[PDB]
Amino acid sequence: QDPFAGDPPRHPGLRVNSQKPFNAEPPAELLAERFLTPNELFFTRNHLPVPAVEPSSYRLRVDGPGGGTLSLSLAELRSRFPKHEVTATLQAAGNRRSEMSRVRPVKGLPWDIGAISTARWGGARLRDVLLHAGFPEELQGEWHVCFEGLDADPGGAPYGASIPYGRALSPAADVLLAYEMNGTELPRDHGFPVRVVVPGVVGARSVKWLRRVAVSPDESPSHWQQNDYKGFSPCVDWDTVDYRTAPAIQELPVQSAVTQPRPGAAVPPGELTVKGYAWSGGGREVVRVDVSLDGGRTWKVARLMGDKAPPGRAWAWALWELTVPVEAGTELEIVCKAVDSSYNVQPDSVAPIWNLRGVLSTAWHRVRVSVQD
Amino acid sequence: QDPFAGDPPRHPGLRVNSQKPFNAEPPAELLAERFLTPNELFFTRNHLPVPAVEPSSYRLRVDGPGGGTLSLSLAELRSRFPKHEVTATLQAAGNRRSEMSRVRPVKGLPWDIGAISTARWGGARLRDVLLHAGFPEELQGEWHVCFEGLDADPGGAPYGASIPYGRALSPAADVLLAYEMNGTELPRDHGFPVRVVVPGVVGARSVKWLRRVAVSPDESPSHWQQNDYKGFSPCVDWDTVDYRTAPAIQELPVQSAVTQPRPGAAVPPGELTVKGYAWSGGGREVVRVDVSLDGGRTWKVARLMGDKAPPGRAWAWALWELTVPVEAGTELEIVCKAVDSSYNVQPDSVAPIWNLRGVLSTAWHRVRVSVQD
Ligand SMILES: Nc1nc2c(c(=O)[nH]1)N[C@H]1C(S)=C(S)[C@@H](COP(=O)(O)O)O[C@H]1N2
Ligand SMILES: Nc1nc2c(c(=O)[nH]1)N[C@H]1C(S)=C(S)[C@@H](COP(=O)(O)O)O[C@H]1N2
Ligand code: MOM
Ligand code: MOM
Repeated sequence: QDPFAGDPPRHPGLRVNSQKPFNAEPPAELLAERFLTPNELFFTRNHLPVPAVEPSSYRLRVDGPGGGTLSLSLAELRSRFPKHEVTATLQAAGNRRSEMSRVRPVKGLPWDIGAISTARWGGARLRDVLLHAGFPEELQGEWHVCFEGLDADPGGAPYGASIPYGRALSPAADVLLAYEMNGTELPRDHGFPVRVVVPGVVGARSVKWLRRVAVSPDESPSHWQQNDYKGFSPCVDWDTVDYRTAPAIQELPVQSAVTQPRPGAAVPPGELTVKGYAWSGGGREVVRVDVSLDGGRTWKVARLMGDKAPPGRAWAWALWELTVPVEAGTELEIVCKAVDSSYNVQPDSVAPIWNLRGVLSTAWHRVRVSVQD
Repeated sequence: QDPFAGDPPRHPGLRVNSQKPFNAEPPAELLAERFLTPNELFFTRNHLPVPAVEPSSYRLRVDGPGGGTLSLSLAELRSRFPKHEVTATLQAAGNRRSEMSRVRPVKGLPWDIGAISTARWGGARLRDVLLHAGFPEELQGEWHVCFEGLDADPGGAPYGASIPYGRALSPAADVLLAYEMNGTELPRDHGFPVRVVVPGVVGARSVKWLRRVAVSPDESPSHWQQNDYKGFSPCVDWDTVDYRTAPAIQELPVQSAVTQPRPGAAVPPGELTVKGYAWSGGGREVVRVDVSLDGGRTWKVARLMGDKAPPGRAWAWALWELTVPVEAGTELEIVCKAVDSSYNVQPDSVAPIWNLRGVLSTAWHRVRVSVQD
C-alpha cells in the first residue's frame, strides 16, 4: 500500500540516512567541490511523501488582507512578477548532529557535515506577490506569513512554517517564491513547481511544494513551527522540555566544517590542501576562517574563495582552502572555525551546546588524519 | 600647561584605568544593580580632553546632498524634530580585555567586566535630520555617514567614526542624535550638548561632542575607523597586522558576565544569588543564560529580568539572576554564557579568540569563590 511508491528517483551516490521519508546529503568529497551545488546532489530533506504535481492545474493560494482569496496559477506567477534571482545556502537545523550524539545520544536524523547546500534560486519576490494581493508595506504589531505545503501526514496535517511579516515585505531580505533552481525548473525532491526560499534562515522555513501563503497575527500553528526547531539548554531533557520557553529558530549562527581531507585518512607528505565551507545566518558575511593542525592551539588564516555580496546580504556560504606543510608520520588534528561580520564566533566544544534534539551543532569541526612516511 | 585642566569632575567611586584621558568603569558591585545605569556611574571612555561647550553658540554642521551646508543650533535640534527615546547599551570594544591579557599581554586600556552601561537616550532621529537636510531614503551603492567630534589631538585631527547610510536612514535602527541621557541633559563626560547613539553597535561609533555629519562614498577616513576597532586571528602580531584585511567592528557578538559575587569572595552557606548581565549586538535579543557552579560541566537556566523589546530591537542588556544551594566549605567556579535570538553562543575559552589589540573578549566569564563553613 506504499505511500512512497510515488517518490522520485535519486542520484545513487548520496549519503542516505532515511529512505522513507527521503533524507540524504551529498558525499563530503563532493560537498565543497563547487560553489553551486548541482541539483542532483543538493541535500534533500523530506518529512513526507513527495507530492505529485500536475503543473497546469496547480494553483497557489494567497489570501488578501480582507479575507478574500486570490489564487495564482504557475504561468501567472512567472509572468505577473519580475523574476529575481538569489543565490542562497540552505542548512538543516540539525546539520552536524552526529557530533552531538557522540557526546550523548539524541533523537533525530543523524546528519554528518553535509546537511547544507547552495543553489541559485529564481522566481517571484514574495514581497511582490503580497503587495499584489493587496497588503501594505507595513502592518501594525507583530505579524507573520504562513506557508503550507502540499505534502500532509496520514491524518491530513500539512507541513508548515512561518516568517516575520517584516522579513517577507523587505526588499533586502530577498525572500523568493522560487520556481527555478540552478537554472532549471525545481526538481520534485526540491519542491516542484514552487517553493519558498528564505535566505539567511534555517532550512526548516523554506516550505516546498507550496500551496498557501496566509498572513496572520501569529506564527504558523503547525507542529514544526511550534514543537520543533528550537534550541534549549544542555540541561533540558525529554521530560522537562517546554517549547513555549524558546524562540523558533529563524536565523542561524556562524558555522564551518572541514570537507577535505576526511577523518582517518592518511595523506602524503610535503603539502596538504585543506578545504572547507563557512556560512552565517542573517545575511551576515563570513570574514575570516582560522585553521589548526594541532587541535586548536595554533591557527592560521585560510583563504576565502567566492565574491563578496552586498552588505547584510551574504546568503551564500564561503568556501575556503589552505595549503600547508606536513611531516612524515605525524598525526594531525585539523580544526576550523569561522567569524562573521558581527564578529560572532564558534564555540570550542560540543558538550556545552548539547541539546536534547541535536540542533544547532556549530562547535569547532575536528578531523583526525595521519601523514604517511 | 595642562590640556586636561578643563575636564569635568567625576564620581569618586569609579574604577579608573586612565586619568588623562579619563577612562573608567562603575564598580562591578553596582554595575548590574539597576537596569538603567545612573549617569554618574555610566562607563566613560575618552580619547582626548573633554571639550568645553558653550550651548547657545553651538552649531552642528550637516552637509546636504549637493555639497551645500545646513547648520543646526541646539535649540533648533530640539524643536524642529520630534524627540524620540531609545534605551540602549553602550559596550566598549575592549570590554573584558583583562581576561585576554591574562593569556598573553595586549596593548590597551585594561578594562575589567564593566566597560558597558545602559541609559535611556533622547533626542533627534538621525534619519529625520538627514531627510531634513535633503537626503533621500535610499542612495545607490554603499554609502556612509561620518561624524566628527569637537575633541581633537595635539595636531588638529578630531575623533571620528562612521556608519552605513542604510543604518542611518532606517526607522528601526533607532540611531539618535541625543541631547538627553536618563532624563537629564547630556553630561560633559558623555558628550554634552550632543552625541550620536548607535544602538546595537560597538561603542566606538557613538561620536560624542558632535560637530559634523557628512554623507560619503567611504567610511570615516579617521584613525579610529581605519586603524583600530578591528578583530584579527589569534596568530596576528604587531609586525604582521594588516588593517585592510578585516571589517571595521560595527555590530557586537553575544556577551555576558557575572557581576555578583566577586572573584575570591567567600560566601555564606545555604542560598546564593548570582547576578549578571547579557547583551547582543544587532538589536538581537538575549534568549537564555546558562550558569554553572562547576566550571562549566553542568548548567542551569538563569532568570531574565527586564521587558521584552520589539523583534530586532533589543538594544538594551538583559539582567539575570539565579538563586542556588551552596555547601559548607566548597569551592565554586561560577560560569555564565548567553545565547541570542540568532542562536549565536559564546566560546568556551579565551586563547582561541586572542587578538593583538584585546578587543572582542566574550569567552565564558569565570568567577572563583569559596563557601564558608
Ligand atoms: N513541504 C515541505 N517543505 C519543506 C520540508 C518538508 O518536509 N515539507 N522540509 C523543510 C526542511 S526542514 C528543510 S531543511 C528544507 C530542505 O530543503 P531541500 O530539501 O531542498 O534541501 O525543506 C523545507 N521545506
Ligand atoms: N568625540 C568622541 N566621541 C566618542 C569617543 C571619543 O573619544 N571622542 N569615544 C568613543 C568610544 S570608543 C566609546 S566606547 C564611547 C564611550 O561612551 P561613554 O563615554 O558615554 O560611555 O564614546 C565614543 N564616542
Ligand atoms: O530539518 Mo530542516 O531544518 O533540516
Ligand atoms: O574604545 Mo570604545 O569601543 O570602548
